[PDB]
Amino acid sequence: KFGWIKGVLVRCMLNIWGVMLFIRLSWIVGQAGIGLSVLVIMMATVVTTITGLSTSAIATNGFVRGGGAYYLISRSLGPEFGGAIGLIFAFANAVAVAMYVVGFAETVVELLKEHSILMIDEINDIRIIGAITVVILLGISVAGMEWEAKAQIVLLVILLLAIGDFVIGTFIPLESKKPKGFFGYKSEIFNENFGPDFREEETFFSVFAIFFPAATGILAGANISGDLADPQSAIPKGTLLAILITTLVYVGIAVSVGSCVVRDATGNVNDTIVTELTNCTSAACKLNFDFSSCESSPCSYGLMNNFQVMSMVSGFTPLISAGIFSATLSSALASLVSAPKIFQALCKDNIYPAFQMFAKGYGKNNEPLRGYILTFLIALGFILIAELNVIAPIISNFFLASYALINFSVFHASLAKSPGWRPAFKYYNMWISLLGAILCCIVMFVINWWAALLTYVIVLGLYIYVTYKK
Amino acid sequence: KFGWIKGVLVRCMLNIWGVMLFIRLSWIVGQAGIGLSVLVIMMATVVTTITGLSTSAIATNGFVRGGGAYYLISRSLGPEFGGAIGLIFAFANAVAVAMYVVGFAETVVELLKEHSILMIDEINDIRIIGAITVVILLGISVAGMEWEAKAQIVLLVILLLAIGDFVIGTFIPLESKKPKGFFGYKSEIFNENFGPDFREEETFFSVFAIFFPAATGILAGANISGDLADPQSAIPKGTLLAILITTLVYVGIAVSVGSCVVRDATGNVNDTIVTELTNCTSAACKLNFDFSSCESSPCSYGLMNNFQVMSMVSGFTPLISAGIFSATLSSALASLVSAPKIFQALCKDNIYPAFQMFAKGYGKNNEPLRGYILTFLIALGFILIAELNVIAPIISNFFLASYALINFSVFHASLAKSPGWRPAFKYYNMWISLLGAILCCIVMFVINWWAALLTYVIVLGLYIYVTYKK
Ligand SMILES: CCCCCCCC/C=C/CCCCCCCC(=O)O[C@@H](COC(=O)CCCCCCCCCCCCCCC)COP(=O)([O-])OCC[N+](C)(C)C
Ligand SMILES: CCCCCCCC/C=C/CCCCCCCC(=O)O[C@@H](COC(=O)CCCCCCCCCCCCCCC)COP(=O)([O-])OCC[N+](C)(C)C
Ligand SMILES: CCCCCCCC/C=C/CCCCCCCC(=O)O[C@@H](COC(=O)CCCCCCCCCCCCCCC)COP(=O)([O-])OCC[N+](C)(C)C
Ligand SMILES: CCCCCCCC/C=C\CCCCCCCC(=O)O[C@@H](COC(=O)CCCCCCCCCCCCCCC)COP(=O)([O-])OCC[N+](C)(C)C
Ligand SMILES: CCCCCCCC/C=C\CCCCCCCC(=O)O[C@@H](COC(=O)CCCCCCCCCCCCCCC)COP(=O)([O-])OCC[N+](C)(C)C
Ligand SMILES: CCCCCCCC/C=C\CCCCCCCC(=O)O[C@@H](COC(=O)CCCCCCCCCCCCCCC)COP(=O)([O-])OCC[N+](C)(C)C
Ligand SMILES: CCCCCCCC/C=C\CCCCCCCC(=O)O[C@@H](COC(=O)CCCCCCCCCCCCCCC)COP(=O)([O-])OCC[N+](C)(C)C
Ligand SMILES: CC(C)CCC[C@@H](C)[C@H]1CC[C@H]2[C@@H]3CC=C4C[C@@H](OC(=O)CCC(=O)O)CC[C@]4(C)[C@H]3CC[C@]12C
Ligand SMILES: CC(C)CCC[C@@H](C)[C@H]1CC[C@H]2[C@@H]3CC=C4C[C@@H](OC(=O)CCC(=O)O)CC[C@]4(C)[C@H]3CC[C@]12C
Ligand SMILES: CC(C)CCC[C@@H](C)[C@H]1CC[C@H]2[C@@H]3CC=C4C[C@@H](OC(=O)CCC(=O)O)CC[C@]4(C)[C@H]3CC[C@]12C
Ligand SMILES: CC(C)CCC[C@@H](C)[C@H]1CC[C@H]2[C@@H]3CC=C4C[C@@H](OC(=O)CCC(=O)O)CC[C@]4(C)[C@H]3CC[C@]12C
Ligand SMILES: CC(C)CCC[C@@H](C)[C@H]1CC[C@H]2[C@@H]3CC=C4C[C@@H](OC(=O)CCC(=O)O)CC[C@]4(C)[C@H]3CC[C@]12C
Ligand SMILES: CC(C)CCC[C@@H](C)[C@H]1CC[C@H]2[C@@H]3CC=C4C[C@@H](OC(=O)CCC(=O)O)CC[C@]4(C)[C@H]3CC[C@]12C
Ligand SMILES: [Cl-]
Ligand SMILES: [Cl-]
Ligand SMILES: [Cl-]
Ligand SMILES: [Cl-]
Ligand SMILES: [K+]
Ligand SMILES: [K+]
Ligand code: NA
Ligand code: NA
Repeated sequence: KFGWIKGVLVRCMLNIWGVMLFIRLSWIVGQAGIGLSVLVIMMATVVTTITGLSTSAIATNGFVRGGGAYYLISRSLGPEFGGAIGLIFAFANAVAVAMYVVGFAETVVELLKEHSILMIDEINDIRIIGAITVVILLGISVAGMEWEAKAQIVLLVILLLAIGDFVIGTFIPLESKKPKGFFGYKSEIFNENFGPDFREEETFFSVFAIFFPAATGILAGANISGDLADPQSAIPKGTLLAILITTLVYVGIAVSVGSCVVRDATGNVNDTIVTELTNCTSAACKLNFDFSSCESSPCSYGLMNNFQVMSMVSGFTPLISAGIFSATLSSALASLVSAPKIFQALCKDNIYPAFQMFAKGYGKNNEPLRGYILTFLIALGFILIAELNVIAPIISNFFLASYALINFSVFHASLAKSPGWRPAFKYYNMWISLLGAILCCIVMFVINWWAALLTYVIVLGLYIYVTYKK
Repeated sequence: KFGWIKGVLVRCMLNIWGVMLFIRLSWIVGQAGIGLSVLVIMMATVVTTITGLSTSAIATNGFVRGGGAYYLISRSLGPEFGGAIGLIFAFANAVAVAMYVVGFAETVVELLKEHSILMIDEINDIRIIGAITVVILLGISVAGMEWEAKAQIVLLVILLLAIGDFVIGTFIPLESKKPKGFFGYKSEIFNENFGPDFREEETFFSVFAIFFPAATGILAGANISGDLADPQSAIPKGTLLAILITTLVYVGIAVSVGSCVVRDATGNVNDTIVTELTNCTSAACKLNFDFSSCESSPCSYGLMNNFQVMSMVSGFTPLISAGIFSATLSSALASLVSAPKIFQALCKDNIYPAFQMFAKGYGKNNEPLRGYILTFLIALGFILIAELNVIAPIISNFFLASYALINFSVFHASLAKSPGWRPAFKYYNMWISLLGAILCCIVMFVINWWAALLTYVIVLGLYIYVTYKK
């Protein structure tokens, strides 16, 4: 089978490290400050850590036999909690597929813009590339899965190499890169970038909703709990270590990109300030550059305007593009196999008879082709809207709802003293799980109150329907 | 004992008819349109009608013995729903006391301003008068309750006389009243006032939130269900007829004041337009008055600026002041006797052991003096804030919460097929109750999302605590 490392840690890191690490973290650091983005990352880390503690408590309760995160949750805490969590998580993964594919397509379109290869329009090209990508990924999922075990390590190595390449690039200031920002590690840039600089229609929690899908993916290790040799011990430590490593990398990258790149920058070489005019207080002014004229007009570079800041900073640019592709495609593929399997397992249990027609599977491996079609349609529908910053809040809402369900389910089972609930995890507390559920609920209401209200209305309706069923 | 007219209908109408009907309905008609105010009244009427159907189902379920709405709810529908509903309703009545007393104090200060009798400040005078009024009302509730049976009829007669006096006043246009608006029943004024004219920080639901406490008070007939001769027949028809009559009066008054008084008006006599300037399209311009110059400056008269439009329109001004006092004081007294009784009944059941110290009662009639002190403190604290337009949304939030609890609890009992749930009401449907609960929840999030979220988190915490208790 799979050892704890290759079965939980690698998959969790690959699912967590997705689209926001490379093409949105720098923008988040620009919009907030360095310290305030550290606060955002810490809040997401607290949410995912409490959810991971709850998930480990679920894993340590019961028997090894049985695979899938929905299976463990349903056999541990109630048909009603199992069904609600499974449905919400399946929808969350289905829309996460779209978010990751849109990030990949945006990166591809940005790379094509360098060669001036435009087919119809930037948004239209993003839509076309996303549709092609999701079709290809669905074909890969339904046809080729034996290569996945060998490809996980390759993708993780490529992503780590891209991260190291960016970190190396931050330590090599270049004169050519200076007009586009990236003056190197300077105290002036750190001082300027420490405070928030939110623009119009940008707040702390909008940026948090953009970032939060980065922290998601912690349930990748539990999704193949059956495939693990010792799921009761592999899942807890694997998930917790993956959360720790990804959070440390996020914090380090945020601080580095905030301390090495200015918020606003032009892209023209002959912008130097030989004689200071009125003693400009900007960090770029102290670095012999004049970006004061940029803020009046639209800027095309800097933390606030360029989503490919990390690609620019890195010494070997195509490695980062491979890293972006690796991260986005790995996360999209992980979410594209998690949702159909969860939906099929939910339909086998016949929790909702309306969805029972999706229980049919085809092939030797019992592939949920009907479920695959449903998740493909959901992902495609969310790809026809081709903005990462509008899709990401939806991902945040649904993953926060799933995490609140998991935390509240374990807390309610501990409080009710359910006969089948006796977790063996040492670091699980029912009150910390309740705190995590409350935090997720409050955060998802703060991000978007009506979307959250609709989510809870649906969740309560499903819970009541399953509770009172024939 | 008490019949359905003097025991349900009269008290329900007296509790429903309060501060808004007299000092905020004209302002609501000004802010919204005539049609939009009619829509507001219809939405409130739908909410209260569904809640009344649920309450009638509760009343028809069970046995006659036992008094108080909380008693019927708890005996019919669980200890958990009963306790949550009782606590939320007690808090709602405690803050409604403050709302009604603040409205009375605002009317008193407005009357005193005519004689230029100012003690400290308008807000400070409102606060002082409200504190004195709530102290006197608490003393009345503690000591004198035998007069109340003979006082309900007198208060209702006075209020109806005030309503009729206003309606008569609308039919007697006067030259002296014309500068302050009130040009009589004219088609020009109706056409102008039909469309919304919301000001800054005023929306449909903020106006709805301000109006909604007017429609509340439908459970006053149920709070003395023990005192009724035949509660299972007295409560349903009495409550429904009271809702119908009050809604018809609200609609008629709204249409009348919108069709007889202009939105903005000055207060100076020599404002006449002998020759039209640029063919002014305002209704007042067509009525030989020039209020165009008023819109640039702050206006002191009209629907938008005067809260005592109905007092001005009526032929006998002191009668309306008696009507305002009668309505406000009757509703405040009803809430101030409902809240302590419900809290004491809740504390007797020992649903929440933290509140058990409030179960003690003094006197021959077992007056909850400890409970009276708590509601007096809550009302006083909400009187220290002396704006009706800010207290009223809180009242809307908490009464909508109580109504959603009642509707959802009866729907859940019907769905769960509880052993003690077998309502005899012919016009009760569980799906209509569920729709009413959903409507109340959605409306209370629309009015104020974080207040509604806090209320529902508290309600869920209470429900879970009672469910899993020793
Ligand atoms: C903004 C985002 C942050 C969220 C803010 C709110 C965070 C609030 C978080 C709250 C978490 C609770 C922390 C209590 C810690 C006590 C430690 C202890 O030893 O107690 C002990 C007993 O004593 C108790 O039972 C604890 C009392 C819990 C009551 C909770 C109120 C909060 C509910 C919601 C408040 C709503 C707040 C809104 C208020 C308007 C432990 O209990 P036990 O039973 O012995 O455990 C054994 C179980 N076992 C046998 C299975 C092993
Ligand atoms: C704080 C207090 C105030 C709270 C109020 C706040 C408002 C919150 C409101 C919360 C809403 C909760 C209402 C419960 C839902 C109805 C459940 C039900 O009746 O099932 C019944 C009917 O079943 C059906 O008729 C069809 C099943 C529909 C699935 C359920 C709703 C899903 C909502 C999402 C839709 C997603 C699609 C839309 C989005 C794309 C089951 O059949 P039965 O025979 O009647 O049961 C008897 C069984 N017994 C005999 C064993 C007992
Ligand atoms: C997508 C969907 C996501 C859903 C998640 C998102 C929603 C999350 C919603 C979460 C709602 C919060 C639930 C909390 C549960 C209560 C804890 C409890 O049960 O009793 C605890 C005690 O607790 C106390 O002794 C304190 C008093 C009661 C606690 C507070 C309820 C009021 C909530 C705040 C009011 C503040 C008022 C402020 C006024 C200004 C446990 O004590 P025990 O002795 O161990 O119990 C033994 C019982 N047993 C033997 C059966 C085990
Ligand atoms: C929030 C989004 C919606 C939430 C989920 C929707 C949940 C809907 C889920 C399931 C729908 C229920 C289907 C009923 C069939 C189930 C079996 C059954 O009970 O038969 C029923 C047939 O009743 C009907 O067939 C009428 C259909 C009712 C649909 C509306 C419920 C309110 C929706 C609100 C939408 C608000 C929209 C927003 C408003 C602002 C028979 O029951 P009964 O005979 O009537 O009971 C008599 C009891 N008695 C004997 C004591 C008198
Ligand atoms: C999906 C179809 C639903 C149809 C049924 C419902 C009919 C439509 C119902 C209500 C319709 C109301 C439309 C908006 C009109 C303005 C309202 C307003 O006052 O602003 C408020 C919200 O409004 C917004 O934030 C605007 C953004 C659009 C969100 C719209 C409500 C979604 C309802 C989702 C329904 C989920 C369940 C769905 C059930 C099917 C916020 O104003 P505020 O100033 O921030 O408040 C602060 C208060 N304070 C100042 C005192 C602190
Ligand atoms: C305590 C336990 C019990 C649970 C009850 C807890 C109750 C909650 C307590 C508190 C809730 C906060 C109340 C603030 C009132 C502002 C009103 C307002 O402006 O409306 C807006 C406020 O929603 C926002 O988006 C604002 C978020 C940033 C502002 C931050 C201030 C502190 C919020 C820190 C709060 C977290 C505290 C710590 C938690 C981590 C909403 O309208 P909108 O955003 O324009 O609509 C967006 C729609 N769209 C996305 C489609 C565009
Ligand atoms: C924003 C949304 C607005 C609407 C929600 C507003 C809050 C609603 C507040 C109160 C409503 C009342 C609870 C809901 C209906 C429960 C009915 C039920 O199933 O009973 C069950 C018990 O229930 C429990 O054991 C604990 C309750 C957990 C319900 C959790 C759903 C989480 C969704 C959270 C989504 C909302 C998150 C809230 C914060 C935003 C089963 O009971 P039984 O089978 O009869 O067996 C009893 C055996 N006994 C007799 C021995 C004990
Ligand atoms: C998850 C762990 C780390 C506990 C964190 C709890 C609090 C310490 C966090 C949760 C919500 C955070 C708040 C969320 C929103 C804001 C608004 C934010 O204001 C801005 O948007 C920037 C305005 C400006 O300074 O220019 C200031 C930080 C603050 C108060 C945050 C302060 C820190 C808070 C209270
Ligand atoms: C893969 C990630 C997640 C973990 C590994 C982290 C390394 C990629 C980082 C951490 C410390 C960094 C080093 C910190 C200090 C330096 C010194 C710095 O200066 C030089 O040695 C000479 C530079 C030159 O002239 O080229 C060169 C980059 C380097 C090795 C950095 C290379 C990249 C390092 C090893
Ligand atoms: C992916 C993660 C796990 C590894 C990356 C973490 C570190 C390699 C980065 C992140 C934060 C960076 C620090 C951010 C700020 C500074 C201040 C900087 O100070 C100056 O040189 C300016 C002072 C001056 O010369 O005047 C020294 C480099 C340093 C420590 C950076 C060193 C490299 C750090 C530690
Ligand atoms: C039996 C009846 C009472 C059922 C009512 C259900 C709907 C017909 C009601 C419920 C919510 C109402 C809506 C609540 C909020 C608004 C926003 C409101 O916006 C404005 O204030 C526009 C101001 C302007 O015209 O300048 C317009 C009315 C409307 C759509 C209302 C239209 C009628 C709605 C949909
Ligand atoms: C909640 C209850 C109190 C509502 C009762 C309705 C009456 C108060 C309204 C409904 C019809 C109205 C009547 C409609 C028509 C007229 C004719 C009208 O004739 C005149 O203009 C006489 C002029 C004058 O007397 O100087 C006098 C008002 C009056 C009686 C109105 C008086 C007030 C009435 C009776
Ligand atoms: C407490 C309530 C139930 C008492 C009943 C209310 C009626 C006495 C009021 C409310 C609406 C009023 C109506 C609102 C608008 C008009 C239009 C108005 O039209 C004209 O005057 C046209 C003449 C012109 O301007 O040339 C005639 C009076 C009338 C029917 C009003 C008659 C008196 C009404 C019915
Ligand atoms: Cl991501
Ligand atoms: Cl996840
Ligand atoms: Cl009122
Ligand atoms: Cl009421
Ligand atoms: K992720
Ligand atoms: K009322
Ligand atoms: Na990834
Ligand atoms: Na009254």
